[PDB]
Amino acid sequence: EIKQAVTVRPGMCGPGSLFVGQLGDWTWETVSAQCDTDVFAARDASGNPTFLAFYYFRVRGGRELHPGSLTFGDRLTVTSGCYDQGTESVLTLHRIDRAGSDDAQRPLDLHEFYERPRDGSLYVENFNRWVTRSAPGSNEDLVKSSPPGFRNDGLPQLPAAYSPRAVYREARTAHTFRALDEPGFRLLPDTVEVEHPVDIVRDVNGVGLLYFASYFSMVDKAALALWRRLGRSDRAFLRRVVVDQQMCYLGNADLDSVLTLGARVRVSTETPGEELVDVVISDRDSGRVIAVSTLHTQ
Amino acid sequence: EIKQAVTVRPGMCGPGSLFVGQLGDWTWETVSAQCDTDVFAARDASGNPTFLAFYYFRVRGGRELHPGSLTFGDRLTVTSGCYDQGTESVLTLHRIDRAGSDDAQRPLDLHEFYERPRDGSLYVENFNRWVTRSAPGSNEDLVKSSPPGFRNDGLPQLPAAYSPRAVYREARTAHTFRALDEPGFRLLPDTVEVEHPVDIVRDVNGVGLLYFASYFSMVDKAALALWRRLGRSDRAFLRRVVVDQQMCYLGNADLDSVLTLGARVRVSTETPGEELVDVVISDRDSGRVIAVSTLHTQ
Ligand SMILES: [Cl-]
Ligand SMILES: [Cl-]
Repeated sequence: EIKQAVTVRPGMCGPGSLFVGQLGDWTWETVSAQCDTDVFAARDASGNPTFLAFYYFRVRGGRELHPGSLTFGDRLTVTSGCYDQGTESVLTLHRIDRAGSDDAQRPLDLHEFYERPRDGSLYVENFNRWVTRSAPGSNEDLVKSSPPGFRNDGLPQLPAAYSPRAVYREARTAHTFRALDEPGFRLLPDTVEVEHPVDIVRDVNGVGLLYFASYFSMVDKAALALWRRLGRSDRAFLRRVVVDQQMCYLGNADLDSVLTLGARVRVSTETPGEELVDVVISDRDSGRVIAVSTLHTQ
Repeated sequence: EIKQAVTVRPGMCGPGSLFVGQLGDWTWETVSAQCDTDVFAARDASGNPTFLAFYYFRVRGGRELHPGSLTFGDRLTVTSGCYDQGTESVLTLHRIDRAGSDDAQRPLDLHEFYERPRDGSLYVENFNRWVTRSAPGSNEDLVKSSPPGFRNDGLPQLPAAYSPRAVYREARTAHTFRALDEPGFRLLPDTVEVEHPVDIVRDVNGVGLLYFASYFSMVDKAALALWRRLGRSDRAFLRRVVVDQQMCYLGNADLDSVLTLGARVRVSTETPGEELVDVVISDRDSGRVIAVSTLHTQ
């Protein structure tokens, strides 16, 4: 496992997608270190660039520590490592604690991540799958790969129960990561449906796909539209606390697409100001759901 | 001076502002290392957070190497160091070469940066000034500072001719970094003027100011509007080569501002497809020009 001391920089915090962007770069580094392949320059046998695409992404914090807690110069301890998911994919976990936290030097513990998460630590799960394009300049119909050098044989095992697959399968079906039958919540009747042309000035990565962190900005763009429709103020929006968020990346899209962003919310009937917001990103033209996200806020 | 081996990551390339975002984080690190102060957590004697704000920013490359050249997994060598600009500000330079480039291990050379820049290296100049807010939650009327611990006494001297001040003074007056009387260019008659409400989902940093790299996205948003008005295609826009770009940050803005982005272009009468594009960002409500940028493209 990889432990690092991190002081929070402008390029990894704030109300945008910079933190999630840093998290994914750490993911690519941690896999490179544990899987004997340079993930950044990865190509298949043929010479085709192969990308370790984000597929399932979770960030879980709490009141004591969440992404909105991080400010310039915060001292953090980050512990990272991969878990075996076979030859075509890999799960990467990252734990973040405030430096000099009680027990901050803890090693990665699957039981802690999946069943006993502590208020005051941030837990990150990135389930990634190697992909290539099926055709130059197309971002649709990407094809599963495994770069020749990729080695999952050194990695620790994950037990069947902690499988990200069961998690994301259920989310693609239900369009939420939190079952509608969860007790202690009531749906609100206002929803929103926003058109979003791909933003080529902002949304595009260095290999001409939609950048994984842009999905989090698109999701927040929908949350904002629904926030506003509820009457609420730009100001209180920036005060929103996100204690948990899950994202499934079902597809990418060509750079001329017009996407649709739909959002709904359930309000706690147990705690005031606790809310579960569901966002679905569709590419209506290809009949594809390309993303689903649930956000647990306060 | 600080030399690093860098492999290009998703979080520092592409047609957005991720490269400039990485450049500024390197700036804050390099000053922290050469000036005996933790720039990330900097505060004045009073306890007030003090920010090493970007004020003048230049990225100069060329055909052989420019920001659009960088792709995932590119091996680079980066050399960084600061130069004395007194007690309230500091100039940071970064040179970027392809790793195993001829002479890539070169030390920083002011003569090379300012008068003999080589095709095949990227030269970055960041002139930064320490500032604090004048009032909580206000992004206007920021006030000059120097964190108690800041030390410029170890740093190398810059000769009067290489002064970023003369450069940026002239740009605030002329609204371009390339004098209108430059021979070998003809102005085009199409210009554009776009309204841009501050984007709170994207544009905001972890201390609630407009993030310095967002200015580059706002500038590109104006370049795009003018690009399109010239008839041109989203596709050719992504093929634009930027061989040089300068930015002056005259102010910040409150998070409810509606900004105006104006753009014009001069076409080479010496080379086809060589163009100089000028963008001015105004906050009409406060009567303030907050940014000016010139881009030399191909
Ligand atoms: Cl990406
Ligand atoms: Cl900033």
